[PDB]
Amino acid sequence: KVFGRCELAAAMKRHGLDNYRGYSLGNWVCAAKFESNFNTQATNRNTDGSTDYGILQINSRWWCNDGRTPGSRNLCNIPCSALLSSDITASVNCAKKIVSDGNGMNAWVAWRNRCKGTDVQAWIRGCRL
Ligand SMILES: [Cl-]
Ligand SMILES: [Cl-]
Repeated sequence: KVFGRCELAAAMKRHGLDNYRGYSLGNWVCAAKFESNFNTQATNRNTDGSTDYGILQINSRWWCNDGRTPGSRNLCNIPCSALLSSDITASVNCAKKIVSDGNGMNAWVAWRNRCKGTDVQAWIRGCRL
């Protein structure tokens, strides 16, 4: 599923990501835009052999099992395919674990390089939330 910007903002806020661990909603929408272009089916191989999955490009080295990543912890206890569903619950629940583990949203490379320090609240402007 390719989400609309405001459609994704509303789903993220329903799951409680708005100001989760201090990160306002626009941070999460900005991160999803540049990680996946709002596409739940997005998959991208990483240089280290792992793969990133779903709307928030969650990585198979630590967080989900895809059966082909060597160092694979599966800390969210899910198959990586679960992160590709039209329902974003699994991705949100796993992202909450990731963002609570020390470096916050810096775990998302696209967030650090393209959202951090910018006007992230632009990503929810015009949305009825
Ligand atoms: Cl929209
Ligand atoms: Cl992509």
